[PDB]
Amino acid sequence: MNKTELIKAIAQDTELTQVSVSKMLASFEKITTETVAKGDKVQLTGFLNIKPVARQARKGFNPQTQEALEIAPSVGVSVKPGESLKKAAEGLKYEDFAK
Amino acid sequence: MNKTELIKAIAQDTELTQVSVSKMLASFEKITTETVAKGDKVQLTGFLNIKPVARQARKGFNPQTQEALEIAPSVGVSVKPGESLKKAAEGLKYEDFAK
Repeated sequence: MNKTELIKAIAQDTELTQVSVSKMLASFEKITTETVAKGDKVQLTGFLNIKPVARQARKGFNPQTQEALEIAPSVGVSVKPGESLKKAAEGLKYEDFAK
Repeated sequence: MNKTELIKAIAQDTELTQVSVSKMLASFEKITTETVAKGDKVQLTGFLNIKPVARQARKGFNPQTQEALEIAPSVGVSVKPGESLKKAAEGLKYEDFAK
């Protein structure tokens, strides 16, 4: 789902075994966190075009998810991949997608 | 930009030198293709949550309406990263998003 997914996956080529792969996971935490915080705006080999946002300290969810929402340390990230990924989604889970 | 970004940046810890990362680039082509195509629905260790949006629509009625009719190889990958990436976006994009 997460560590199983890409520590296994990418170890197939790079990350060959436990030591290389384990670096990779702890190294993508470092790939972005530098970017998102200051350098957020990015494109990553047709795999990750990062474009995030805040919305400051409004703090006041609603009248339901008790005094909350995710608003005081920014808001989230909005990202677009494609090209490679794009051609992929074409034909394999897709006939359930247009009907 | 694409190659220079990943190869150097992520090589700092994992991807030691050209051999290591270089596998990781040609392999990220092989990381998604499987998923995006059929398994598109996915989360990437709190980095990349994939979810496709198929949209071409065109079977092939005849050389007339425009060879098409109904549903086709359709897609552009839509992705939302997670609280870890935007946890970093609580700093500097956090700020000037404001206006």
